[PDB]
Amino acid sequence: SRRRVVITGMGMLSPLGLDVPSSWEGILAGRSGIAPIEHMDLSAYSTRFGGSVKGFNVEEYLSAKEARKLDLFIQYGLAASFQAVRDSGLEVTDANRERIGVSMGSGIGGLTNIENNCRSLFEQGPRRISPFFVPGSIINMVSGFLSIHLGLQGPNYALTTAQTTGTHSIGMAARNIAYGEADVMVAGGSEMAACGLGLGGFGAARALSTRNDEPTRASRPWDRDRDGFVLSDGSGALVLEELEHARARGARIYAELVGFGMSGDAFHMTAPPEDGAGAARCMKNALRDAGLDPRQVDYINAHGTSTPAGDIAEIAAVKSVFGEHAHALSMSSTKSMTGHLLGAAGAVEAIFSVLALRDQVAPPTINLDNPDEGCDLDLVAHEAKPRKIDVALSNSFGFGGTNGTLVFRRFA
Amino acid sequence: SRRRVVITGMGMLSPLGLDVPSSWEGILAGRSGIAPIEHMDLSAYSTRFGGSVKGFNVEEYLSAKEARKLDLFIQYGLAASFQAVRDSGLEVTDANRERIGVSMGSGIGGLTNIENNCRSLFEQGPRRISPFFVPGSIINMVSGFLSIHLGLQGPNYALTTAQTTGTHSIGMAARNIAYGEADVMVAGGSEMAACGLGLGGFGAARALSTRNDEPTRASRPWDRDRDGFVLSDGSGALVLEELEHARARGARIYAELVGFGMSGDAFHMTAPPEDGAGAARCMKNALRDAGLDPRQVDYINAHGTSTPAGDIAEIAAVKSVFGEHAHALSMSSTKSMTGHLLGAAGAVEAIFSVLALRDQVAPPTINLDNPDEGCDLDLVAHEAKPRKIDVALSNSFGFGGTNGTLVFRRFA
Ligand SMILES: CC(C)NC(=O)c1cc[nH]n1
Ligand SMILES: CC(C)NC(=O)c1cc[nH]n1
Repeated sequence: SRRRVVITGMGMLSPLGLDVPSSWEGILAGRSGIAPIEHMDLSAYSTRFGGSVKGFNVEEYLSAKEARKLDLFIQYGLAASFQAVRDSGLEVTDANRERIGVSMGSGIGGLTNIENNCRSLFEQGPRRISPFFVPGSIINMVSGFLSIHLGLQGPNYALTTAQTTGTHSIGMAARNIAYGEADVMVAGGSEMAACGLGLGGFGAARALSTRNDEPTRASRPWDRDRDGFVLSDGSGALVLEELEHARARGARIYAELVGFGMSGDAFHMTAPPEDGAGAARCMKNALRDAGLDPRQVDYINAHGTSTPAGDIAEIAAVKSVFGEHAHALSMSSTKSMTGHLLGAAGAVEAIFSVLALRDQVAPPTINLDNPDEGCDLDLVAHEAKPRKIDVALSNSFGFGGTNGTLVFRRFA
Repeated sequence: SRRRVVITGMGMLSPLGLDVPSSWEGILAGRSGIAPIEHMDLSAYSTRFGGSVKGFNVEEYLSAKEARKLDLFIQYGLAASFQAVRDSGLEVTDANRERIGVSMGSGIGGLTNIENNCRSLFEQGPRRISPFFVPGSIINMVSGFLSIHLGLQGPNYALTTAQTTGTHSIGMAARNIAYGEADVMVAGGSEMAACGLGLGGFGAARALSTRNDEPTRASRPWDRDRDGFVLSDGSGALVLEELEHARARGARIYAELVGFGMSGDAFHMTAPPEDGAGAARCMKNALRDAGLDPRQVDYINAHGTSTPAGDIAEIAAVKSVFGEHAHALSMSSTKSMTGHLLGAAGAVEAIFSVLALRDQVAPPTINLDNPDEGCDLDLVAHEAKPRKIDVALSNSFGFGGTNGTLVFRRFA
């Protein structure tokens, strides 16, 4: 019968920092992680900026020998997983290794590595493809490599649900524990899609902000002058743990994961319905799953991508789910500062949602200079807002019309 | 407690045929789907053959315009999904669409699309990349497009667990129904990695058979002369349905899904442990999940990839799990005929496992001319074997040491 699930460990790379604390200081201070991209020549691209992980040192985590075999998205996912597991204090043993699994996901996976090997194939021939091309590129190898390094023999898998990946990964890892398939899961996601194919592909769809002359002002969720999302890189990992297992070992508990919702829009490959009907169904699933009155919700970490259609669909969903209480809760998009980490978006934002509960503060939506038509909720414009937060909700929406909601609350 | 899950519809593209009954007919006749790959210059490649889908007409499923937007792996997934829903006779309504979801996965995803867009990018620059590049290439677009086409609003997600994807997708979909998160799921996997990157990538790891002179003899699981797996394309989809929901509408029930096991080897990125310790844990997990004794298992659809270490690990794992029953069960690799569909291997092999139950026949392991050291089990060499099958197992073991086992039982 269904067991309770708590957060005992968290880990992160983001455009704001190489761990959770540094990233969170940037969030509360309203700092942008967005800058012109330096790792490649983007002069032929319509977008030349994004949220890069600055100063990442893989040799804090892995031998340069192993690191060389792995796409940056895998390196990013391992760094976050390693932080989270260390932050948990949990020791892996023969007694518990079978009860500890991993679900670290990615939207796109090893596009950089696949691009570079594609260049080798075309310019030179097949004999120049890396022997590590497959194991070093495919999405399941964050889970695989983490399991190999730490000796985790529990459920081992990976989701790929586009910009929903991080939220789905965390939610389904909670269900693993809830239903007794595991007692501990490392769950979240990682993304590094800032290669020619990534920036070019989102560019070809005209989905990206082209504000190249003011990158820190580009991500402006619900602002009338928004012109698409800002592509960002990194990773979020959480240690999910059955409550009694956590209590037994005297774990520090950040918060409890009480609710998880999924829905499909069944609307469009890439566009949300204007009314946010699928997002509404998802949040209602998650709130019923948590046994909550919707009026208990204090803070929503929005998907808030800074696209015209996405941002307004989200307001519509929140107003429909929460009615008059829509005017009392605080909703913000930390994508205003981090940009959009795609498959890792739900993972870092799940961590921001927990830290909102720990510190009792709503992170700001920066750059919200002129809220758009109907964007008249508390969106925590410009500055972090100290306030009572017992229940925090984190929304993700993706291509395919795939929706995820996580519900966290304070644990005493 | 837990609801019961039955299979009411199945769909497939394989190297043996463009649907289930044509594929199954090839399986029971010991026909190979393996041949030199056409319309592709493989001169510089160490492997020149594989299992291609022959004569696929996407316009039986999609308009030419909608098909142009999607990678072959997505077209194949949609084909199997539409076949499976049609085969189930399910009628989607406003009263049930929120209870019907999709989990169709891929191991490798849109390599063919990535390859063709790399060609444009390198030669001409980013502005020649297709606008549909991203949504037409990401793994969750089979679930996405299927949900949009049929109006499915239930759980919408995609697994990517390398060669374990199909097994994990079906297993976790069965969980959704068992624990009341959905009443129906479409689950399975699709793959098309017979591009330069798939043949080249696997080729660079020397993981592939190079028997270019005799492509039909290349896949020879447990034969002393095997020299690696054969890369194959296609898809499997199953309609999973709660038992009472299936009985109420008078659905035709092929079989019951009674058990699902997961484990991680936590051993190596590409290599199984010699004793198959992880595959043994996963099979034990699956049997415990089913409430079944190892003695009650009659038929195993092996992973049986035709790799040196993989084949021998699976013999050890079966001997370990099944003790004095290990010789009484029949175990075959249908990969001897189909080759290895990677992420779709588990989907098509779940369907073959279900059909073994319907038809009371163990599919052959063809090319098993000289069993290797220790390969002394009933591996159904050369020809199909009619026999009593009440309980059938399907195993998948994948890169990162991720393992899946499905347990199916006759339903009467
Ligand atoms: C990512 C796209 C497909 N969807 C949204 O932005 C969205 C916002 C509210 N509901 N859905
Ligand atoms: C695909 C690799 C990682 N593993 C196997 O083939 C295998 C065989 C027995 N256990 N695992």
